[PDB]
Amino acid sequence: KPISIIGVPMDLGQTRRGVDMGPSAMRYAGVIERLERLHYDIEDLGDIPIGKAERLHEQGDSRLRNLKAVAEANEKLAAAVDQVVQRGRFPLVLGGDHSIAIGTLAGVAKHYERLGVIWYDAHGDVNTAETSPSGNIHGMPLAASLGFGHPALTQIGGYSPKIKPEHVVLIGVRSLDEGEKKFIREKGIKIYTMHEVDRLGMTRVMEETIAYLKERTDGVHLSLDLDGLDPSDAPGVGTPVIGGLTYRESHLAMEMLAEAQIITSAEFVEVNPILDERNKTASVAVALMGSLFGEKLM
Amino acid sequence: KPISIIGVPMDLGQTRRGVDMGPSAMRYAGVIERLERLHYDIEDLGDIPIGKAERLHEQGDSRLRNLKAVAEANEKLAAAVDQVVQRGRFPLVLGGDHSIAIGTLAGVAKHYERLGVIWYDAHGDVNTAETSPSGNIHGMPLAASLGFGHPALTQIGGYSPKIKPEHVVLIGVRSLDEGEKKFIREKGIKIYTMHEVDRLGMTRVMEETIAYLKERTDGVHLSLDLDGLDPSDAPGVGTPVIGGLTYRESHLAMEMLAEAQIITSAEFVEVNPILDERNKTASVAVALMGSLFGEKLM
Amino acid sequence: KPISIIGVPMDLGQTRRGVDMGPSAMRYAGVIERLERLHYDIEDLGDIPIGKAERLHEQGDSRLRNLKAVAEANEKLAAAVDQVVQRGRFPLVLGGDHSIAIGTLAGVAKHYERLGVIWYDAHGDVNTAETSPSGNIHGMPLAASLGFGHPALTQIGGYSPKIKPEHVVLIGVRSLDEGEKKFIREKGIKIYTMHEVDRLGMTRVMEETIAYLKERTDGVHLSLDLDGLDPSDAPGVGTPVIGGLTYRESHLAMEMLAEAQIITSAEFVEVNPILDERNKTASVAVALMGSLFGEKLM
Ligand SMILES: NCCC[C@H](N)C(=O)O
Ligand SMILES: NCCC[C@H](N)C(=O)O
Ligand SMILES: NCCC[C@H](N)C(=O)O
Ligand SMILES: [Mn+2]
Ligand SMILES: [Mn+2]
Ligand SMILES: [Mn+2]
Ligand SMILES: [Mn+2]
Ligand SMILES: [Mn+2]
Ligand SMILES: [Mn+2]
Repeated sequence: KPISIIGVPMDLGQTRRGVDMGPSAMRYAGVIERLERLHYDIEDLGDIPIGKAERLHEQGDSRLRNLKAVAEANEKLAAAVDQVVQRGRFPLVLGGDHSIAIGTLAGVAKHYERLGVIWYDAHGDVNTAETSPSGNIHGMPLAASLGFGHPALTQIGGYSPKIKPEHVVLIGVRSLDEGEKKFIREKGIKIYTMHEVDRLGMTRVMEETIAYLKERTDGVHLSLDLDGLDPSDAPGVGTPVIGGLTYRESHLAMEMLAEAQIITSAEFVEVNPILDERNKTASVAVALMGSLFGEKLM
Repeated sequence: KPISIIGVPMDLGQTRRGVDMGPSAMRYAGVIERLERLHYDIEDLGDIPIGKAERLHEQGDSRLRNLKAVAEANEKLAAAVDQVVQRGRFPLVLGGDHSIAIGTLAGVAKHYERLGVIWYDAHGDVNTAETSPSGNIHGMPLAASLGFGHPALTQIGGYSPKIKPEHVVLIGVRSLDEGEKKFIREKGIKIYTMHEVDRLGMTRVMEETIAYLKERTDGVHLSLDLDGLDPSDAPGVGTPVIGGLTYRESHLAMEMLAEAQIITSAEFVEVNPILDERNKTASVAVALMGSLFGEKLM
Repeated sequence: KPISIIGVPMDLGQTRRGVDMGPSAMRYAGVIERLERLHYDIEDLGDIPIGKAERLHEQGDSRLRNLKAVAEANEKLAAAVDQVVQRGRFPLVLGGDHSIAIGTLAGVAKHYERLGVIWYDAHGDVNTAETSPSGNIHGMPLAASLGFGHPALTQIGGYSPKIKPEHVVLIGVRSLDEGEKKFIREKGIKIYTMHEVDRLGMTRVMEETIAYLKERTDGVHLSLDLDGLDPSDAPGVGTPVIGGLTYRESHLAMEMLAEAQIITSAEFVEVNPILDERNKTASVAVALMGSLFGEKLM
């Protein structure tokens, strides 16, 4: 299936500037060339125009920083993504902080009876204005897409929820706020924290993950946050957490998903060139994209 | 069985100068002392005299750079190695780029009904003048040993092929040229790329490898290319490839081979002091040799 | 009946290179011109694409050299010949070593209830992998067509055998392997060695041959190997044998066949320009073809 790249230069979902440079950092890391080599009909639809956020002061919720700019950008993203899917193409969204997942899922989900989600991340991203300790919207996209949160975020695309909790699998988690641990526990979301990764091994985690979703979804969206990898492998992220997944574990995961042929959409987020070591993180993202799309060693 | 060390100061198999210093770097990294401690009768036969290759433009060799010099040095190596085996000693060859495998296997194979080969490397080294993208002979030793390539290389020692495809096991591969992928596929060579190492685990890979060769060979030659380890573990190599085997995985491999008692000859190649970090790579090689030769933690 | 020429530039059936130049040597010798003069609707379908054999050391059995390439080439030939017959034309096949008879007979035989065969040769070509003293497939086409040999050769065309031993007549034989003498003896194949040609005379041998086949077949294929003539008359052959048939004996034979009107298909093989004296052998072939197709002195 032909691919369509959409860049979302977003940084309003959090506070470290530079994550808005992720789309071009990955383009510069050679994402087009990489995918063209795999004989893909790759197309670059450019970037979603993001508006500058109103200053905190006259702005409404500190528990929902930059809500309007974030909500509007995601509206545009949802539309762009919706059209790509309608055109029969695979939407590959490049971020940008994780709050863009709200728009990506808003444009994809409407097209599936039961869309599953693989949330590759160090965080759960299931906070609300009530549970969020930062007010950073990049820490709320999964909950908002599950129908939990401010209507400005939950109603993107004119419908909700975008997905069901039983159709979500979290991988590489190692930093959850108390409210989030409770949310995960109660909504019954499937999750493999680093303990399970260390205990079971990435192979078993991926096998179980793929089998689980394949048995109850009709499309799977890969929401890959680069901070899911160890800061040593992916240094250029705004909210890094030590003791993460390795470069190899990430490739195996992508390779196993490629093989499974279950990934119907994807987004690579949180790449921040301004916090990286010579574009290393964008590079990792591009390599991981290659594996996801079927690149093989043999 | 007594060991005989033969240094092969070869760099004509590729383009990065310095890999000819590999033999002395490893000697300086303490190869003799290491092996003597395991109570071996270790002997150092010095180095094979390598002649400088004539100008590429003057002698015909571009898809086969330095063919004359590489072919003759390997002739000498073949003889030296043949004699060591005849004397009832184990030939431990220190390189030198990987093209020296052509001479080592040329002197060992004639002594075995079915010699097996474990090719520990990031590459397959199964290119021919036709498939080679570089013209570097260090990327052709395995194919040449299997009887595929220029006669100047396939006929070293007055016979061919030195080994059969079904008796070869590649491990750690993560960079194969298209022609090579096809070669491996068609010749039916057993291979464990990094995907299999990540998926199955080094223990499994080594168990399967040892059992496979043990069931159908009468001797096994270990051709260990230091670039099979990750560049962070083995930085001093001319053609590094990221996402490689770890220091520990390599020690386990060597430890399990020692245990199986199947390795009848070996060569440690691609050590280049001029691209290393304080002889780190020669050091890893020496350590790995200690394990191979039975060194144990307990 | 219109004629259709099909060149089969094959030399994989034996070891002397050059016999693949036979088709063009005969064309240059003027085969088209010769036949057009007899007012035939002659058509050249070009040549069958022949692949390059795989390395001898990687081949399955040394008693069946180049089996794959020889088997595949014969598959294409059988198809080409089959179609010619279907179009109501006479297939005239130009070789190429004698292994091509396997393809020719595979395309013709299916169209007859009882196809007879006249094998004009110094050899019997009835060897198998077991009885072959050379491993050369050009020494096995008759046996394989009789259904005896490797399935790769006996099953060309999807059926077997192509002919019955009682419908075969050998002429000019003077070099048979022991296994072959036994085969001919036991399968009860009719044969006129040079002893019979010297004792009875070519006229009697032909009279007897034509009457024998005419009484029990519905079509006769002429498999004329140029080495059936004496090396003085036909020097350009890879496996010459002295004391063969003369130029005149061969013309008489062709003249008596034309008269008999029994030949429904034919092939002229083993012409090798690289072992000839100024295209002398291709020239004899062409002349012989002229007589076969009715050319007369008066
Ligand atoms: N996307 C990262 C979210 C970080 C943190 N758990 C928060 O809610 O602020
Ligand atoms: N020994 C390294 C070889 C690398 C590459 N396949 C080449 O043939 O150039
Ligand atoms: N077509 C020539 C055959 C020669 C010999 N009888 C052989 O089997 O090699
Ligand atoms: Mn996230
Ligand atoms: Mn994260
Ligand atoms: Mn190598
Ligand atoms: Mn290598
Ligand atoms: Mn013959
Ligand atoms: Mn003959």
